[PDB]
Formats: sequence, C-alpha cells, structure tokens
Amino acid sequence: SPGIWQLDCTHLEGKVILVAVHVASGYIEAEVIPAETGQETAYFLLKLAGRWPVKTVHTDNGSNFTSTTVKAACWWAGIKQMNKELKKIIGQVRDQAEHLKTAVQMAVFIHNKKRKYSAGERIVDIIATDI
Amino acid sequence: SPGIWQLDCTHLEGKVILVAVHVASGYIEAEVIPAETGQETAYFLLKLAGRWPVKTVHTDNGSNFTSTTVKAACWWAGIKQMNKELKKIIGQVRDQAEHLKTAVQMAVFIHNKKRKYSAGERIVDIIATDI
Ligand SMILES: Cc1nc2ccccc2c(-c2ccc3c(c2)CCCO3)c1[C@H](OC(C)(C)C)C(=O)O
Ligand SMILES: Cc1nc2ccccc2c(-c2ccc3c(c2)CCCO3)c1[C@H](OC(C)(C)C)C(=O)O
Ligand SMILES: [Mg+2]
Ligand SMILES: [Mg+2]
Repeated sequence: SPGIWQLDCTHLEGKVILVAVHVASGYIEAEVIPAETGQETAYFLLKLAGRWPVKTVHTDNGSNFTSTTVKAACWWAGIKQMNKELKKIIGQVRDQAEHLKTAVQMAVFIHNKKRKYSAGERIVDIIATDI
Repeated sequence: SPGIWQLDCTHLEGKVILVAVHVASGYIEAEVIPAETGQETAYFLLKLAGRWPVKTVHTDNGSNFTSTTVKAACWWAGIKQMNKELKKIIGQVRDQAEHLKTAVQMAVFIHNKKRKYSAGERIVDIIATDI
C-alpha cells in the first residue's frame, strides 16, 4: 500500500544514518544525523511528508516514536504509526568521497536508479497511479 | 520539460534557504543551510538527483555553480547546466515553530499539497508519464 514507509537508524563510523524506505517500491531516502534523537526524527518526517503522500510510518524500534516532537510532527502532517544493502553500496563507494554523508547520498542514488524498473521509477508510478 | 529544475538561495533571519523548484510542476524542496557555499550546493544536488531524474539545472546566479564541488556533483550525477510565495507561507506559519528550518518544511508541505491538482501530484504525474 502506497502511503506506508519504514524508518530506522543505523550506525556507521560513529555516526547515525536515518533511513526511510517506501515499502511498496523499495525507494529510499536517507540523511546522516548528529544524534539519534526525537528532534532529528521529527524534522526528517516533516521533510519526508512534504514530498510524498505519507499516511503511515513503521519502525523496528517503537521507542523511536515516543517523543513529543515526533508525535507533534505526525499530528501536524497527518501521519499514523535495506540496512545491509545500503551499507554494502556505501562500502563500494566509500573511498570516493571524503565525508560519509556524501557516500550515503551516492549509495541512495545508486540504489534508487539500479534496475530490477528502478525503485525511483516504481515509487513515482505507484504514487501517480494512486492519485 | 520534466528533467529541469531551478535552484537558488534566499535569505531570512540571517540564514540561507536553498530552494529547488521543479519547473514543469511547481514542486519544491528546500533546506536551510549554514552558508551559501559550493559544498552545500553540491551536497544538495546529490540528494536531489537520487530522488528525481534530474537532467538539467538552472539558477538566477550563475556564479553559484562555479566551484569544483558543484561541478563534481553534476558530473557524477549526470546533470547539465517561488522565493516570495514561500516566504509568504513561511510568514504565515512562523509563530508555530521555534526554528526557522521547521517553518520552512511546513511551508514546503503547505505549498506542495495546496490544490490549483497539487504541485506534489503534478510532479509525480509528469514524471511517471515520462518513464
Ligand atoms: C524545537 C521543537 N520543540 C518541540 C517541543 C514539543 C512540541 C513539538 C516541538 C517541535 C515540533 C514543533 C513544531 C512542529 C512539529 C514538531 C511539527 C510541525 C508543526 O510544528 C519543535 C521543532 O523543532 C524540531 C522539528 C527540530 C523538533 C520546532 O522548530 O518548533
Ligand atoms: C569535501 C569535498 N571536496 C571536494 C573537493 C573537489 C572535488 C569534489 C569534492 C566533493 C564532491 C566529492 C565527491 C563527489 C561529489 C562532490 C559528487 C559525488 C561523487 O563524489 C567533496 C564532498 O563533500 C561535499 C559533497 C560536501 C562537497 C565529499 O564528501 O567528498
Ligand atoms: Mg532504528
Ligand atoms: Mg541564488
């Protein structure tokens, strides 16, 4: 179903990477964050919700969504309640960038553009079809 | 044409807001950045290019794209070479958030979801149709 996303954090090089997966297509977005915090999670959700029609969000760590900040983002935005593949791509491209965050965006790009349609095409098709 | 984006920075409260507009649909993405720098512009482009099929980028300040960092992002990603409306929405929502960056994501959301279809729907339709 088109309005469902999963959100989790992973760790790499002593930093945190927030990873959202659009479950039906396999499309991802990701950001490197200072801290695994309610505030970064909330902020990220607001950005996500402005781009795609986000209806529900799931996570593998339910305590992620406990803060007042997250609940306030989900309320305002109307929302209700690849780790290893991505780390694989990141490791393939890692020597070509100085900052981890650059390598992560490189790996998101590679992941979303790779064919079997690509995840980036699937999301847009799934969402356009649902309009 | 579906692969064309415009990118510019504006200023507000002594901060910089990077604003990308998908020209055919009127869809926007935006981020608050510390400095108007080549590095932030490059990083932003990499993120943008991983989400949408970005073919060409325009700007109102051509010197924006002069750095080695920007040229390197555009090379790697395969890329070639609302200010007032957004500031209007930001001013409408500004008292409801503590940080400017929150208000900016609120205004992006409001802008992309507002009907005459919404910009968020137009982009996905335009892009799906082009696949
Ligand atoms: C600092 C901060 N503190 C809070 C304390 C508890 C109440 C929620 C918040 C939110 C938040 C605020 C507004 C908001 C959304 C989430 C959702 C959108 C409508 O308004 C923020 C915001 O900052 C973060 C997003 C970084 C957490 C803010 O800038 O105001
Ligand atoms: C610090 C930095 N310095 C440079 C000096 C000149 C050469 C380009 C860069 C780039 C850049 C790097 C790789 C890259 C793209 C842009 C495009 C993608 C393929 O690799 C970066 C990157 O950092 C920023 C993105 C913040 C500028 C980096 O992390 O390596
Ligand atoms: Mg997690
Ligand atoms: Mg500018």
